[PDB]
Amino acid sequence: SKVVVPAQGKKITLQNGKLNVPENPIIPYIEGDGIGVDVTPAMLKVVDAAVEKAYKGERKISWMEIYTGEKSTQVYGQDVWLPAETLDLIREYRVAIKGPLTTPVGGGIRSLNVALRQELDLYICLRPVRYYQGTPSPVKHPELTDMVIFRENSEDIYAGIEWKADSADAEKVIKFLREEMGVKKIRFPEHCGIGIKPCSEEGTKRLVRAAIEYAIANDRDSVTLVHKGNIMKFTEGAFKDWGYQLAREEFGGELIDGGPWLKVKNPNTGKEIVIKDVIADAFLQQILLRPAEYDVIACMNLNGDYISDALAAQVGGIGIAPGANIGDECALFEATHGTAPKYAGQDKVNPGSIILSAEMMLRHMGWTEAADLIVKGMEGAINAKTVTYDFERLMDGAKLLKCSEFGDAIIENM
Amino acid sequence: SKVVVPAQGKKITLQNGKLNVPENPIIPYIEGDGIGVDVTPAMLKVVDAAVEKAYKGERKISWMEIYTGEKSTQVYGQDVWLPAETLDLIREYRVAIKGPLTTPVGGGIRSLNVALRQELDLYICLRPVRYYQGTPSPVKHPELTDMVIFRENSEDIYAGIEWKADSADAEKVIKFLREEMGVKKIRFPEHCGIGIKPCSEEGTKRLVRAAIEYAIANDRDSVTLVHKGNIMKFTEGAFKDWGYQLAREEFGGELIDGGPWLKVKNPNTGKEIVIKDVIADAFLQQILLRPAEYDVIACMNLNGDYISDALAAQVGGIGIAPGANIGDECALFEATHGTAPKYAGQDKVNPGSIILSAEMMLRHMGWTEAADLIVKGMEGAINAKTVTYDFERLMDGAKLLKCSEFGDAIIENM
Repeated sequence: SKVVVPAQGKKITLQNGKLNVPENPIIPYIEGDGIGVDVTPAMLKVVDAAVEKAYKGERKISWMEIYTGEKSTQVYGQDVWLPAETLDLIREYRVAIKGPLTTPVGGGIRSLNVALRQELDLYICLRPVRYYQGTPSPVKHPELTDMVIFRENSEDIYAGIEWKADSADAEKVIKFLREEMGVKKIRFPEHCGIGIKPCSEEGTKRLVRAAIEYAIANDRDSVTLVHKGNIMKFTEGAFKDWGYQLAREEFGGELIDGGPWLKVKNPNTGKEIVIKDVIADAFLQQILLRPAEYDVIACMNLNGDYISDALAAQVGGIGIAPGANIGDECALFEATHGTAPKYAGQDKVNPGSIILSAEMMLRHMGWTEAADLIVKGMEGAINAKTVTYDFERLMDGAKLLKCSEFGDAIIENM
Repeated sequence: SKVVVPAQGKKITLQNGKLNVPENPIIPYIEGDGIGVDVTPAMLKVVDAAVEKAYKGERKISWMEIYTGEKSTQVYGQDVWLPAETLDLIREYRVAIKGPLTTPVGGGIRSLNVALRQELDLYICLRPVRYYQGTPSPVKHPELTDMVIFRENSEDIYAGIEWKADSADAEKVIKFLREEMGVKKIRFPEHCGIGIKPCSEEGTKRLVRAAIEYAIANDRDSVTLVHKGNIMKFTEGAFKDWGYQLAREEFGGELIDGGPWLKVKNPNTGKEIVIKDVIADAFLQQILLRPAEYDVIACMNLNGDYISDALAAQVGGIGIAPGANIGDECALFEATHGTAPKYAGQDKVNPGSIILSAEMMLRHMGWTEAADLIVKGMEGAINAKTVTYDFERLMDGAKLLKCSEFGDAIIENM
């Protein structure tokens, strides 16, 4: 209604499980609040340059701006933080990309990022972390990290089912838990907030199936289920058992020695994919001490949030970490950092996260060549030490570039 | 009943908030399963040697063995994993120390470590992590880490309130949540496990008060509340607000600029202690990228579990990390690693965690001199590169010692 759909351009189509991408697809993008005003222009420019270079003018993206966050209230009115048509348009055009979003406080509004994922049922949050040679890192061997995270997006504590301490609601569930359920283990029932953590079988098997399928398609070495099941047995422990069960029932997993680890034979390359599990808190140690042991990771919503952030700091990537939210009917690629309002408009932050989520975008569309051109550009600009302030502070011998100029440095290195 | 209380020795006494430690106190110790059979002998010997050296024979601990875990079933019968008298004896003698515990699967038994903390209401899990010069680390600057973790022990998801998917119980709470509470946000209500996360005001203020008091007593620079309150508002977000409120109402905190950070004036040294907060997943990044910015940490049960493990890997300490569980009536010091059954009885693992929790033990008893002798011994043995297999693999020029011999190396360096 306030979005202008491009005169030229065609919708991507879902022809049962498969995308049918035209040569001039329309892609919805949400600019983002804060530094989204700096990073999104940079990404629109390097994606245009890479599809221009790969396909010699034969292909072109017709970018269509849609609204969420603070910019949505300036277009549609002070109270509409998430217009209903953003959800219809992402559904409709199948793939979109977004910058960082501001969720406000004071207004009872929950995370607009979790709202998009739940509302569109984008149950996979895919976070790949690899090291780009030459980025400053706090660890001695960042090059040993190349993992791909499959974090469940629709359930867990992250779903937002919770009640305030002293509310009538919380009082009512606490009464139901103590009286009807007989729980004796709430230490202080008065002035007590209560949160609900759900974990279902369909919820964990649709995520784990995607993780093993990803490992077969890209012949990765292993899928590691990480969970805190020795303490949360019926949610996190259920997730590890349902995960193992799916690798046995649908991928023909077999015990290695006397378990619990399984072997899945990659029907394409013939190699064995170890399916294993590790408790989440020892895993937060293993990624620092033994990162080469791990590769595809499957976990619940909260743990995946912690694992992705911890990994991304290790490979010097807090500002170049890409991410995607994939459901069955559409996909939403995104800058994984926040809006950083201090720097907003100054053209200085790293455009690296949203540029690398755009290469994940291009790859999902089957435009593999344009996507390989962006990572070639990325590795060249970083290797050239022609870098943005966050990388330059930690480097010696680096040239400092603005956000838009690092965009150009990626195109020069293509 | 099967414990032999020492002929010599006197109980420590609680004379309202203060311990009155005799010269020959009786200390309960639980040996632990697995490698507890290797580490506990090493610790009994270096603590004896340090109180012998500090007080020249004037003082002596009368060690009294008590039982939990696998060893308890061999003393009291196959079914008693936690005898009721262990709880009475820890209560009674006030301070105890323990090795690693085996909790069994198949028997519906929840964590024996969480059972001791809940049953004795030891609401503080105190985890100090500092770097000992010369221990191998995966990070470039381990020496910038010196933090003290105050993890809440009695509430959160870690309390164990949960129901199995498809049980009558879970079905009943899911029906109550959808029908009576009107929750529309459980994506898959069928075959769904459910866990409860409680956070109360008394629960978070007794923990945070201990954290600020610790920072005043040891003139630390700051107390950082870490929480995931932007998504769990009424449990994790309640914890940050109740924390800030307590620093204002009881420690006379004042805004720095326009908040939200507070300043507390240390009534003893006159210095200002910054009270601040950071979201838990950006904090998992900040500890790797900016560790010198942080010092006393206060957090809920699960996050403290992750933060302690992540920190302890960074300072090369997965096998030398000390820990304590402190309530108002007693305290239980402990080896923070697991039972490692593979190595059990071979005398090779690092005795470092239980030895450093024994120095925390000695310090709590007011036996400061004996405790300073143990850390002097520790730093000397590590610096001497006269080290155990876990440190030696990662070092060049190290002598490899068995577990008992590293005990002797700590005494030699005293």
